[PDB]
Amino acid sequence: SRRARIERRTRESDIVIELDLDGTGQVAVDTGVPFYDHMLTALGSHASFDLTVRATGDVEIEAHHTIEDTAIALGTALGQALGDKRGIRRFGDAFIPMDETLAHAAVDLSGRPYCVHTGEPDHLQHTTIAGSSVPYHTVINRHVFESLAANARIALHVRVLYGRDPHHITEAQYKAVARALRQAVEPDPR
Amino acid sequence: SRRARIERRTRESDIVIELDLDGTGQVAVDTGVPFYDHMLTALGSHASFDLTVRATGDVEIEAHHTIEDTAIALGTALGQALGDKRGIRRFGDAFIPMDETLAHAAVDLSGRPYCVHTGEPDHLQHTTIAGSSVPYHTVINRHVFESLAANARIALHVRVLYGRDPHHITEAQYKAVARALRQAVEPDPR
Amino acid sequence: SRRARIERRTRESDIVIELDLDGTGQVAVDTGVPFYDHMLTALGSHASFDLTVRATGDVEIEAHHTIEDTAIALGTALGQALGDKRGIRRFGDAFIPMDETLAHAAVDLSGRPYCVHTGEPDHLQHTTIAGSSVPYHTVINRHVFESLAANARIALHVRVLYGRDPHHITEAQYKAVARALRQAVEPDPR
Amino acid sequence: SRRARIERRTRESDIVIELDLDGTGQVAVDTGVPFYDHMLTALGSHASFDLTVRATGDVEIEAHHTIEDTAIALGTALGQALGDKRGIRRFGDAFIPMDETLAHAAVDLSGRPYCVHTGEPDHLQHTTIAGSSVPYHTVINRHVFESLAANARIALHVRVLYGRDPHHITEAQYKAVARALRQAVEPDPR
Amino acid sequence: SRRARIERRTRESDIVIELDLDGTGQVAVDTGVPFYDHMLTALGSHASFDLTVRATGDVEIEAHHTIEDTAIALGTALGQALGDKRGIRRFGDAFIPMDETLAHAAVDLSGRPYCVHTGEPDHLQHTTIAGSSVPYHTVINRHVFESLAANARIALHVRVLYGRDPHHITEAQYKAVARALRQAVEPDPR
Amino acid sequence: SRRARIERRTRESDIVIELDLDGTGQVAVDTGVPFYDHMLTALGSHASFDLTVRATGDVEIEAHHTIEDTAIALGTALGQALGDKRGIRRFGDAFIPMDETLAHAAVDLSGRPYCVHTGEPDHLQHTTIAGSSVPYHTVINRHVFESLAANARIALHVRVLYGRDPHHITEAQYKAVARALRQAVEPDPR
Ligand SMILES: [Mn+2]
Ligand SMILES: [Mn+2]
Ligand SMILES: [Mn+2]
Ligand SMILES: [Mn+2]
Ligand SMILES: [Mn+2]
Ligand SMILES: [Mn+2]
Ligand SMILES: [Mn+2]
Ligand SMILES: [Mn+2]
Ligand SMILES: [Mn+2]
Ligand SMILES: [Mn+2]
Ligand SMILES: [Mn+2]
Ligand SMILES: [Mn+2]
Repeated sequence: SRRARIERRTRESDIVIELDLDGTGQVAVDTGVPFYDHMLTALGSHASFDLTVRATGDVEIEAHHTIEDTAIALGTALGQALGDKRGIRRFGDAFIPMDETLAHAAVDLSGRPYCVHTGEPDHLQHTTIAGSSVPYHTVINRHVFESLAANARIALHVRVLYGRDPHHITEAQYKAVARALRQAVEPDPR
Repeated sequence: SRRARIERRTRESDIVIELDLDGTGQVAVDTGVPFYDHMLTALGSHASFDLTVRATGDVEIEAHHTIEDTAIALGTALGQALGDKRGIRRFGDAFIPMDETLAHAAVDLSGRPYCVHTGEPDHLQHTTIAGSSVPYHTVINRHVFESLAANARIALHVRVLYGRDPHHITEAQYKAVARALRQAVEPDPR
Repeated sequence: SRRARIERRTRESDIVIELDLDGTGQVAVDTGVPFYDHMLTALGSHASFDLTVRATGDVEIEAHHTIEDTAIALGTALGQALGDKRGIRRFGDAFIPMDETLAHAAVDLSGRPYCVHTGEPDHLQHTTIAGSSVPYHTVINRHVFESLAANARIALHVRVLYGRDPHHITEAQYKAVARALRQAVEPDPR
Repeated sequence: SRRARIERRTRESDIVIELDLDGTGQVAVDTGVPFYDHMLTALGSHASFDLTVRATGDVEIEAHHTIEDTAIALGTALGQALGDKRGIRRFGDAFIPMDETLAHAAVDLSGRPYCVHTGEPDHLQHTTIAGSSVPYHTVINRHVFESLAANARIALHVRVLYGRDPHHITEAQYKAVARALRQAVEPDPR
Repeated sequence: SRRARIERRTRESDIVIELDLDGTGQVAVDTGVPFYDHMLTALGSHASFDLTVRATGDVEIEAHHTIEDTAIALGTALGQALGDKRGIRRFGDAFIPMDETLAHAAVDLSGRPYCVHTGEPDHLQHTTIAGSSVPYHTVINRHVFESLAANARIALHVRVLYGRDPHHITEAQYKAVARALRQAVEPDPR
Repeated sequence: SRRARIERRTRESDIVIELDLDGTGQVAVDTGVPFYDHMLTALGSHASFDLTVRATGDVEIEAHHTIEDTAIALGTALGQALGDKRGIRRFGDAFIPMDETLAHAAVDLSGRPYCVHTGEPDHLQHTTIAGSSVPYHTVINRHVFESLAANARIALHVRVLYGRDPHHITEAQYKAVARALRQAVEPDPR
């Protein structure tokens, strides 16, 4: 019903997005950045979407360009899948507790592209989440949410109430956005 | 089912209110204060009420008296339309993002008349929203919410988390109250 | 018994005042400044005077001159109506609660022209109460009380204990002065 | 002439109130909370009312519910006994010195339900007045005055200027409210 | 009806006091301290007493002893003239504006001997009011009020809200006490 | 469907718990601590559970041990009644306004045992809620929530935004937890 397929070819990266809003959590994400894949899987699963992401980018330089472009394309796909935004709840928020972390996101679908991101500890501006592959810098979370809000043309407010672990803080923010989106896109029985 | 018609004649103003809780957003407000009309239209529409307001007051002096009396009558009408408050959710809250502003309202219908209003910037105590007609002073928002809570005999907590524009701050507060009321008045399937 | 009719013609404004101290609250005020009319009606009614005010002034410039001249003439009329001030209580004070505002005024009729005005919030020096007509600037309240005390040759002390709304603060100050005057002008049964 | 009988049955407590405004200090209070009985006796006696209070509540849990419900019913009874509030002074205040304590209360009967309570020392938020029976927590004084003002639909301002002993502070507040009410309900010879 | 004659002979001074509570302001005071005579005349006149004071003391040393003893005897006389304190208002307060000064006194006749004196500027602890005779030190005002309250066995609270001139501050305090006493000693028509 | 019966015998206390998640608010609690009974009744009723609690403990020493053990057993029962936690919403939050108090609780059922408790005033660490029986010390609220979260193996975040009365603060916290649990245990229609 509300589906979107977006292909975005640039110099930096080549992205393909497939999104269905009325899904069941069938998610398959591959971007070359493992932690970003983990986060997008959470975003897709907790929002009850159907999400397929195939991204190829210059991960030798760093993940910034791929992550940015993927977020832009995902935002575009979401905005297109919303369509006219007729007969939906249009307002959603969610608190996500993750151990010692509490995050909150509030969305307004009909509202104009705006993004406020507050509350993250100052040490998250130089934190890196690294494994066996391309690392993820937590200074990019604001960039990701801003890109998604700007390209979906929605109002997104993400707050971290408190939290210590950077993994938990990031994951909670993504889940909060996912659940706010899920609530906002539901049909309104009024 | 849950309807209320309130007529309030005083020296200062003459108010007529018609309210149905189980409505579809059919709103018609005329008070002689255009911005207050805008705000009441938002309140009625976002709460999914049926709201007709006809108010005549001494707008040559200022809008204070008309706005106060309208809020009192609207609160009375809401309280009467609730009736015994049997088999309703009784608890509602809503976050309303409006660009850079985030507002929150939480209600308790069965709770005794109480109103807490916090978070508004200090510059909103002397701000005026003015057009081609009778202006609206933002120092009256607290008065309006207090009057409505005191005459509906409900607990109303309105918070502004952050925000800059006075128009956005006011409009977000009214929408937050509307959506909290809407959630609180729904029948409880338990 | 204790009546006064004062006509004051100046370049700026033309004022006529009729005052009876032993009245019943028969008040008719017209100055071209609606909020000032409201305040003078409160002053006359809460002091149980008979008060007729007809004022014509240069309201195109601003209300300052008309308000100042009216206050001077009213003070003159009050002072003349007191006469010799023989066999009256001579001391009066009143607390006036108005919602969140608490004001207090204390008078000494036999005392020499003095006016102390304290307690008003700093934001009242640039606040405007505006409707559909000539606006009222709250920085003029001190001017009004000083003019009345200086021309009635009485001691007037007006205090605002606490308060937020400028309308309430102003109205409470006028009512406090009215009730203090009312108590002070009563005959002393001793 | 101005009498009221209020019976309020709830889950928590069962209250009966009998009040006459034009009384002579005939007071009989029994609530199961001895100190609250002492305070209500002072309230009734110093206001020159006729007051009969019979209250049964869950004092095994704590006195909060009984005290709250009694205050609500007393406020209702007072409001009903006032009636139309025609030809009364409508404004009353009283200073009550009690040893080292000075309290003040100011009322406005015609004014809308409002309660401001200021000045109490911070140590009164965790103070207990205890004897041989159910204790009295002084954090409930604000609750009591708010309940009475909210249910009588009057403006009540209670201030503690200074004071040390919690018994004296509480007793002075109750006496100040009683004397302010007494002055406010008198007929106005004007 | 309520009269008192007190003779107090000590080493330091010899005092005679004649007081009638139901008087008309017939005052004759002679203590050898002119300013103290002025203050006692104000106290007697503004309280509508009949007051005769004849005091002889060691004014060569200083006025302290004479002033103290006179205040003690006056307090004793007042306490005796009150008698059983049956059927009187028992509570009185008064604000006294005197130019730039505002003083307040509140009394409780039935209350136990207590005196609180607050608000006087710090420069009044070393100020002298001097003329052609024995000077008056303003550090004695607290002593005088304490002596009167302690010997009348009443509760006396005297506050100076604001003020600059020591003459005005002292005179306002005495007048405030006088008017509070006057109000408190009146019969209660209830 | 989702029921649990837990019997916990220790040296300190003997507890029996019966819990059904799909209930209608049929609550019967008896622990020997009246205020704790009140709080557990609120917890059971506002969560729409069926809750039977029979607790016998050493209330002669203090309520700590009984309250702690009851909370542990209740947490165990809840955790067992959840079972595999399959097909439930798994995330719930609730704002509870109670007069001047605003509390918030957010839960994550699948999340690992964690408890964050913030926002309570510092005076609640030495406050006692006492009636005619064993008193309740408010320093135990954190203990109770921690015990329940630790034994239910859920993530519980309880915040007090603002509040003055200790009774209201405690009651609001319990109701917030109840409503968050209620929302979290509902089946997910996705
Ligand atoms: Mn970038
Ligand atoms: Mn993870
Ligand atoms: Mn108002
Ligand atoms: Mn707008
Ligand atoms: Mn001027
Ligand atoms: Mn007005
Ligand atoms: Mn309560
Ligand atoms: Mn006592
Ligand atoms: Mn001495
Ligand atoms: Mn003098
Ligand atoms: Mn323990
Ligand atoms: Mn309770």
